[PDB]
Amino acid sequence: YGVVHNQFINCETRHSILAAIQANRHAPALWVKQKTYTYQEMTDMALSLSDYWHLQGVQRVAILSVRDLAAYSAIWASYLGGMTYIPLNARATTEQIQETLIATQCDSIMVDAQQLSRLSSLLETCIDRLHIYALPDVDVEPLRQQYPQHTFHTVQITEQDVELLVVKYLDNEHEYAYIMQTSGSTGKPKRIAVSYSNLHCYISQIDKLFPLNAQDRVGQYSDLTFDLSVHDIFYSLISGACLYVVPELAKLSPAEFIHHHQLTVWLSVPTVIELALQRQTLTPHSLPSLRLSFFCGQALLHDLAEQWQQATQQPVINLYGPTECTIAVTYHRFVAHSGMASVPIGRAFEEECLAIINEQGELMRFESAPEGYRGELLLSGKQLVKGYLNDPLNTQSAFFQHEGRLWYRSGDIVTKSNGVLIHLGRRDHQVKIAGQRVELEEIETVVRRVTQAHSVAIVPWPLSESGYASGTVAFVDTHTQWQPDLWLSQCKQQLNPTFVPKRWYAIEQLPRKTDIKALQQQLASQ
Ligand SMILES: Nc1ncnc2c1ncn2[C@@H]1O[C@H](COP(=O)([O-])OC(=O)C[NH3+])[C@@H](O)[C@H]1O
Repeated sequence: YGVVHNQFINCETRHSILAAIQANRHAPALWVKQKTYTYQEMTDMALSLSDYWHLQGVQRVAILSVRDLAAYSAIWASYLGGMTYIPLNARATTEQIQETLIATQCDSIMVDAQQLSRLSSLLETCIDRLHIYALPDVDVEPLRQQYPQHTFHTVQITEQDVELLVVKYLDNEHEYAYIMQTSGSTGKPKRIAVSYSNLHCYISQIDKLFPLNAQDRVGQYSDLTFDLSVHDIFYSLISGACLYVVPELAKLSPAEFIHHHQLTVWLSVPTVIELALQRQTLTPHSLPSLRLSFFCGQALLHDLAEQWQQATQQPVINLYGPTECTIAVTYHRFVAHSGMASVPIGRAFEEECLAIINEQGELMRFESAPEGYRGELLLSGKQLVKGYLNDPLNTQSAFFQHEGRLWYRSGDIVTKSNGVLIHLGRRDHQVKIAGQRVELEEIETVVRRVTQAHSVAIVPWPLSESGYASGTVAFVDTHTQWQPDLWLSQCKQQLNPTFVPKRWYAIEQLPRKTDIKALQQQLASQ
């Protein structure tokens, strides 16, 4: 034998997930609608779907099922199999779903028994052959007979050897893991495709800063169309923890849900705190099981975070980031003794990811920016997506190159204070309405079309004490024929119900660019 001086042999996060599944095969992985499923049972369903899709040559699967076993089965199946999932909004119309399938070139849909009625309306008008997937408990026979122009696949659940998990699998970290959609100013949705490496970077950051163990119980509050749900699902999975799906009819009682199931980990928009306070459920020490509370999506007010922390007596974490940069990109542990009015959004998981550009147009890396520096936050790094899917115009305006790396204009205005970022607002009219992202211009565009009005303003209203808007109202000019029943009827076909204006005003003149605050002040007077 020859004497040898050296040897060299040619995804860590994916490995951790596969290992977690093996290590906790007999443990509960998912609770949904009064049923519990172990890691082994979820693995059997997931790899059965995944194997079948591989043989079918499916890459993208749309998911119509919501808050149901079939949705989580398909999401695990897509992840384990290196495929791309596309969650469909629970209140999307037939037409909106068609637009999504077309834009994402997807002809495969995972359904369940609760969605068969919506599916039927889709199948009725879609001319192209769709491939419909369901678990064996779903009776697809009548629809199969009724729609031979489409194809229905019942996938049998085979038992799967979890010992084989690590070798039975994938080497395109740049393939898309999921595709989200968000509000576009013209009513055409922007689509955001998030890669495996985007997702793996995020999960690895959160797992190392805030590690869970297999005894943890993770809430799944957010809709699957909102990327917070991606956090819930994969955070639980990498930890071998149990994910608890919040039933639709319990989203309005979050504190009771947490206490009822003794949840140890929670993530939602901070509106949830206000709601819990309104229902008189947030008394001190009332939530002892909740050891990690994350909030993302809207400005976290100090007083809100304080009241939630008194209930849990445990850490509260502010998370910030847009869907375009994979869930959250900064974080800040809430400090009760900060004496500030809002909770900072903090600092990035990874250094060299943030820059601020001021009104002069000077780009400044976060590490170099001085105390008090102010301007628009720019994002970069491994969590940033390539741009918007098939939308070069929006990509060009939001994404740009600068000395080697791709930066993204968040639109968020921040200040650097005492070494952390404070979120001050936005330069545009993107807002959250009841916790959901929307462009006020998308609503205005729809209302303009439907009313044919010359002048239109969309105003977030009413506002809570924290400044969170639960709805919108519309102002139209006094020259358009007043037909608010007809207007309402048409808006519901073009906007999610959350965004449809709940109150309509015919007003002689708008206060002035439209002064949204003045309209808010006026509305407060009645
Ligand atoms: N912790 C926080 N504080 C203040 N604003 C936040 C925030 N987290 C998110 N936002 C706002 O939400 C926008 C992104 O909304 P989104 O629906 O794309 O994604 C999320 O909320 C979490 N991925 C950000 O650009 C920012 O305006």
